Amino acid sequence: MTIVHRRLALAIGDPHGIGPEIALKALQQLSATERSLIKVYGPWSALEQAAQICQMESLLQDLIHEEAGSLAQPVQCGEITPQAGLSTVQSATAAIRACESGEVDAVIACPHHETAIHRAGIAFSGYPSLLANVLGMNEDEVFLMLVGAGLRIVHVTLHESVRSALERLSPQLVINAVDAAVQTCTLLGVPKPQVAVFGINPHASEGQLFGLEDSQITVPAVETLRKRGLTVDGPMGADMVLAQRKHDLYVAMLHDQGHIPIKLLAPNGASALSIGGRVVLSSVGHGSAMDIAGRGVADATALLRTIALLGAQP
Amino acid sequence: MTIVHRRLALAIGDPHGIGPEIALKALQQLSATERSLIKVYGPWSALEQAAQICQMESLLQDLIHEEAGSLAQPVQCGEITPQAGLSTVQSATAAIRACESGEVDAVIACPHHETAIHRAGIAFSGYPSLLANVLGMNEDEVFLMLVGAGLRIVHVTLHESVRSALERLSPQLVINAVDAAVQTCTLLGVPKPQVAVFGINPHASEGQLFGLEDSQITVPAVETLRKRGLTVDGPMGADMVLAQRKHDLYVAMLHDQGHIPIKLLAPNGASALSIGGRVVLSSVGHGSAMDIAGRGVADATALLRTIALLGAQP
Ligand SMILES: [Mg+2]
Ligand SMILES: [Mg+2]
Ligand SMILES: [Zn+2]
Ligand SMILES: [Zn+2]
Repeated sequence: MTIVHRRLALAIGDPHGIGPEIALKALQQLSATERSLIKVYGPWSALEQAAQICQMESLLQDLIHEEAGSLAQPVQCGEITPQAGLSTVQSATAAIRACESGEVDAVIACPHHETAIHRAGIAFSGYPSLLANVLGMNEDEVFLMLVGAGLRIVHVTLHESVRSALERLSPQLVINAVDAAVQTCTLLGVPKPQVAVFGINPHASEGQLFGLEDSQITVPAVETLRKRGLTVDGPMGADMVLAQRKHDLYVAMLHDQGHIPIKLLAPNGASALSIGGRVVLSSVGHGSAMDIAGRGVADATALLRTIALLGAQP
Repeated sequence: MTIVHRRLALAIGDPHGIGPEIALKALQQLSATERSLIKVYGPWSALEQAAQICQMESLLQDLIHEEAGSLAQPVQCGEITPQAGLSTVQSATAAIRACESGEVDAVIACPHHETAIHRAGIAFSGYPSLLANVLGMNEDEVFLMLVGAGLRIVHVTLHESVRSALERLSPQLVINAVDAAVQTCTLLGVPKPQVAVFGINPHASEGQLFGLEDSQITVPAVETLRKRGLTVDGPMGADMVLAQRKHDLYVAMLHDQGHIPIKLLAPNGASALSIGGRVVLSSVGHGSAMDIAGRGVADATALLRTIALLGAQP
């Protein structure tokens, strides 16, 4: 019934795509008390346009809003323009900053269009990087947690070569990913999670038979994490421990270790959470759908599912 | 309901464990015609013991058998003894040799006890090594293919550290794994399979953005394999390609890339195939269960499932 139990920022994404419309459709479905917890970031001109189209002008007067990503000309639904790409980033940047300052507790970003952003002369390799940028952090102090089909898997390393990942793996890096993910677990509604840590090597090195990495890295980190009062198993072979399915958080050492389970078990309904400082940012799982922008075809299911996940009750 | 469509060798494993028992229980379940296609390798003294226990002396006279791993003293159920470890290897070695010479078309090995084998002074790091040894092959020509829930995944590297795996990965090594696995696919009943190759790095390096390894190793190997008239896709991100579920054989670069999907989708029903030369050897998916040996309560389902897989029709 009630799916929003905390303050959230909602950036409307590309103002020429379906973002604005699906924002309105989602808010419409919430209670009045729930809407008052969602602050919207984006050009008012685009919410106005979407509202006239969907016939939801009734809803704007009940809407908490902050102008961001203002445009210099009227909205053009369906069109890829540099100005809409700038709007996209400006709005998401405004939402993130509201989270960094503590006005809200998490952020959702409606769909962006990669080309739009690029044609504005702005570098963009996904939400993990953007968040790193806006917060003043190295990209490897922001972690990606995938959530899908009961699995939550945080990744200690992400988009780099296996060798490069192995060379950067330290006890401290593992610890950071876990504390970041555990804090994120509180938000998702699991205050005291059971955590499993993957081995770097097959069979978590099987003592030291298959390498020293786990002795040096995952084993020390698990002991440090227990001393701080965390319920932690491992390191264990990622295959073996994942299969048992008795943990609320798995910790993956390498991209593929976490990405394979999630995409196999949840090809259609997974969330990608970028975590950094206090900020948890999740997309919706779909594109901006330029061809149907303004045409009343896109429903807000995926956004509502993201809101529900980030807005869970303690 | 006929599951055996070719000649097989069945090595009964540790004669003190549940191997002999589960051999008898599985053969019992077959037709008379089917039993005549399964040649049994092991000490007769242990099949005698198991038959009295399971009340299947009726079955022995209709059994194709070759003495191998004879004992010098009576069988002792439940006991870990060096002589039982030697028996184990001798009998599996006898079955493999029947496959190399072409008396049979594949081998199944009932459970071994690793300690027993070790106490006999015999080096043993799993079936891949044994088979390399007996056949006169380098250990890096012998590959493990996991089969479970429709997925067939051969591994280019296996039980070693990630670094060590990356350091030996070459175009030629990938090629060998594929040709070994393709030949094995014929046996399993997929004569001309569609092959997908995993990337070494996330997103198969995304060109060269996440490392050089894929451009040096998987990309050249896929081209060499196509020119020889094989239907091969990739390299692709293991997550992405696995998710499409439109290939008869996946090629994993690293242990975990293949072991995670299999143990997630099939925590019981996974078979492990050691491939070398023309010889395909599969374990049963469980240990020798010394605690229950002689008690007559061991389930032959896993063995029957292995027989069905290796005895497939086409
Ligand atoms: Mg493993
Ligand atoms: Mg490359
Ligand atoms: Zn990725
Ligand atoms: Zn293994």
